[PDB]
Amino acid sequence: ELFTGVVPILVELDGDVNGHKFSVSGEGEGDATYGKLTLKFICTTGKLPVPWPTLVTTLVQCFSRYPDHMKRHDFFKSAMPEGYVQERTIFFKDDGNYKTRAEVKFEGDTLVNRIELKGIDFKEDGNILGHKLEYNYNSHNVYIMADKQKNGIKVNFKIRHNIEDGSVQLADHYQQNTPIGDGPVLLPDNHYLSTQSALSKDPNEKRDHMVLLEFVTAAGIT
Amino acid sequence: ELFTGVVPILVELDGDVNGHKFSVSGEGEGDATYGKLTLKFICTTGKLPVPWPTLVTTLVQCFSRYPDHMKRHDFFKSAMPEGYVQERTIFFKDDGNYKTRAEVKFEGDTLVNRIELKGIDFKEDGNILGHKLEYNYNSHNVYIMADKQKNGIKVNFKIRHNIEDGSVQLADHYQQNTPIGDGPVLLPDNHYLSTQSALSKDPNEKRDHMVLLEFVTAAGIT
Repeated sequence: ELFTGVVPILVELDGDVNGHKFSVSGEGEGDATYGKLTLKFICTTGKLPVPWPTLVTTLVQCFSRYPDHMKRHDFFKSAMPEGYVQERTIFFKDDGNYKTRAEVKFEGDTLVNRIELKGIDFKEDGNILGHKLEYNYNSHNVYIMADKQKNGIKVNFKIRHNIEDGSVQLADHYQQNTPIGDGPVLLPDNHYLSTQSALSKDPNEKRDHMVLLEFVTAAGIT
Repeated sequence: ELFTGVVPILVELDGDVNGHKFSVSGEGEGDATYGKLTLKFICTTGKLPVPWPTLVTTLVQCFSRYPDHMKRHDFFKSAMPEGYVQERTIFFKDDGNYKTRAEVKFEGDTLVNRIELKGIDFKEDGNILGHKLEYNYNSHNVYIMADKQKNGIKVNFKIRHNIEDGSVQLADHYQQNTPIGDGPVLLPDNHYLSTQSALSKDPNEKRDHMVLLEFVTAAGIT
């Protein structure tokens, strides 16, 4: 019943990529019934030092639509409201890597995603710091498996970012989610989330920002 | 001033792929100010014989957001309200092809897209008739150039459809748009539309349908 209607979402990120510090604030709404998300982010420290598309996966999988027959595999919602911790190591092929740690939980009636990100070893002339990424996103499947020892799940997937010249920059994701609370949680059978994302800009917004629409549905179990 | 706010959209398609006839009805709204589209389609003849993603490009580029400095290259809107004719030959790599003809124009206050589609040479066991396509969409650039002789434009692009096994089915698009009215129109310099699309399902809808969200912005001119 926490995810029954539209839920307000607040996101906050503090990062450092190669010595450059920035912060991002975001606000939106989620509807797990449709598996839809609408979020708007603003770089609150000026201009974002890395391309916006690279932060999409870091900037709330509890909003996925789990079909009724897959209800018992919803680790994300089952960990609420105490929330869970999401950690990732994102490896950019032939470039650097982001290490992130986030706590996602309810604070009042709002679902909050608080993140700290550290990126290192990025090439000054690569696609990321060189800003050679198109402002768009492709569709990917997010694989999930239970990590029983940790009372959580382990997730893995690969994102393909389109580069301006027509090629593609791969970003390998290694994710780990563990609950914040001390009680039992729902450990899933292997399945994946079919995720799709669309980026745009609010034509009236003067600040550096990204408008994100995302649809996510679980699949893989019959 | 036709595209000043949210405009209602009505789409209608009659098709035949390899001898199988079907019809699709769709309704939605467009906002050229944001370059956003929300459409909902229903197969009115039962189950769609081909995968929904293959019909996305066929099922209204006048809704693209043209930045102010690119205003004079908007062939699409400049052809309204008399509308224009859009014709395509879509070649599915190692498979068959769709040939489509559509008239897009205003009928009252609604923007109508009426299409006839014919597909042939499809392989019974290929990705299309075999339905091996994931229900999702990637981001692509739609290239545009003027066809002065025809008082229209010529468009070309390639769509990459994700196949369930992890590979990709390419679909080559060759497009031609000519005005329906007899007056002057705006012929653009070469530019492209950055197009992004997201597909979902209305969990309450019993009929075979596709919910489509699409964002389009013109770029390529400085």
